[PDB]
Amino acid sequence: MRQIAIYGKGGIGKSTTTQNLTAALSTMGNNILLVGCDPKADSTRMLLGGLNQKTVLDTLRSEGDEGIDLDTVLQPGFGGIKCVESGGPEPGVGCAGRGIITSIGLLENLGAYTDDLDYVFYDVLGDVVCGGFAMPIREGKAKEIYIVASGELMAIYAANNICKGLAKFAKGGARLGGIICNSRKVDGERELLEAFAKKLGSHLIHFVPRDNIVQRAEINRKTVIDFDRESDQAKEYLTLADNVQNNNKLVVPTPLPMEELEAMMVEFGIVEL
Amino acid sequence: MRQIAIYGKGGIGKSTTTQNLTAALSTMGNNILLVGCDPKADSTRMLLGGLNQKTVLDTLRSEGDEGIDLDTVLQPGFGGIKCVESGGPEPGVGCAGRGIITSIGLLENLGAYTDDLDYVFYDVLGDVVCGGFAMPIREGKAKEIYIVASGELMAIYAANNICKGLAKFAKGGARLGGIICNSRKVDGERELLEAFAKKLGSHLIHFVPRDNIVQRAEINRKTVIDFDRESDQAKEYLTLADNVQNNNKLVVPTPLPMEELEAMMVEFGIVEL
Ligand code: SF4
Repeated sequence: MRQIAIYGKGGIGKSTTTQNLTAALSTMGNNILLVGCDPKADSTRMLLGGLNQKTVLDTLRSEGDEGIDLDTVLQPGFGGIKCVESGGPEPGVGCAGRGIITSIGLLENLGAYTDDLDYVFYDVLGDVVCGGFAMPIREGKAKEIYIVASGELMAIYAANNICKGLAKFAKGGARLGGIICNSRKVDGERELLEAFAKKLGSHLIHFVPRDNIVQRAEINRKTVIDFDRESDQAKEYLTLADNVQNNNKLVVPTPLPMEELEAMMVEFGIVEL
Repeated sequence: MRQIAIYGKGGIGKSTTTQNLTAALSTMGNNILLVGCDPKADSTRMLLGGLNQKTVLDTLRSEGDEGIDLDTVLQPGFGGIKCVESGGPEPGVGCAGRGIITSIGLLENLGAYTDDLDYVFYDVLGDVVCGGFAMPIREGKAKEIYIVASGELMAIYAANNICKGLAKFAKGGARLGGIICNSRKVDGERELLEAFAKKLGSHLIHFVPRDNIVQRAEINRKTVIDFDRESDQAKEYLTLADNVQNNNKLVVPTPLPMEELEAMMVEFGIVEL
């Protein structure tokens, strides 16, 4: 079973890409488990069709004593992807590290990690690279990490910080699988992300273009692969999925020093002096 | 002395709004302290003109046998605004809340909360409402909270969760000052957010329009007020500033039940069934 996590700054379509990537991968005869570990993102709604599936932690906190049933917290979606949302911390009190480990622990007990699974995906928040949101990596639940980024200053800064945390758990086998660029239609965006990925010791595994059909598919509460299998953007995600599935270039990332990261921002006009 | 924090989902220009708001407030004869508590936001770069000012935590780890000079971590920028960055956690290991605790404490010890300050602003991450990022509220250091949101479901979801933390610590004195809308140029955005704010018991403090002057200012390392004092968008931030400064409606918010928040999305066409 492949054990993948997607990290990245919020607000640039990381959850859209994860759901479209998993949808595309399911059409290749893959059994996929998707666990949302991002308390600001609906990581499964394009695959399930609703809004905000009942989360593991909300179920656990809810009134009553009866034991959780797997069917409560794991719902089948497009392509047969099993969909789970861990849920957020108790507002102002809890910690997402304990919440994420709590959800995974309970999923393990209920048998969600079935022997016929080809992939498990974690969609993890990447806006803070704290010990809590790194627990999927630290505990070896996710060994193969992909970072969604865009040609924006703090999106690349976030990715670099994720790489620092990722590098800290290299001994356990965690690797960077590659950078995924969510096109913000910035000039030279692909060139910049290719250069960033190269300095990390990795590669831009795919460039995901802006296409209005993604907003149309989401308005219809679906992934692009589901909304229009033969569309161009659907072929993009299929390329992305093919590249992930057959990716054999996994590395311990080498995060950029601050002066090199800032220099690259000047070089590609992201900031003008 | 006003003690204000700005929370919100990331990726919708919250920190743009924070830096432009404080800039606009400095033109009104105000002495302001600005503390970045958001590890994916360069919360001071548009007031200082550089990139990633040296953080309190980086200064502490590099500390020598001597102490620490306030000028190392606190730097004056546009309008005379004192600018500080806490710094994120050690990637993958640390808790971001302890970094925020430590930086505020260090600012206290070195006397940065001077008698002539009119405002201190905390630019706080709001993508996870954990115990760590609640610390400016819990610790009594931030008493007047504004939330940046847009007409997107998870942006309003995120604000609703922030309000749950805020209400939980009402006896400590923290209050919701209002919602600020960063317009994503979607239909009925202002109407939806005005309804959201009313259901919380608050109000929409200002509707901030999408405007390419903003991207122009920031690529040139500036706020809009600085980049073009006579700009239209500058006048918008000045109105926001006047609204915040004169705001006398601070409430304990009443967060919306899940079904009521989803209903609001359907009512305003944000979600189509
Ligand atoms: S470790 Fe991370 S998620 Fe947990 S409380 Fe600290 S900042 Fe929040």
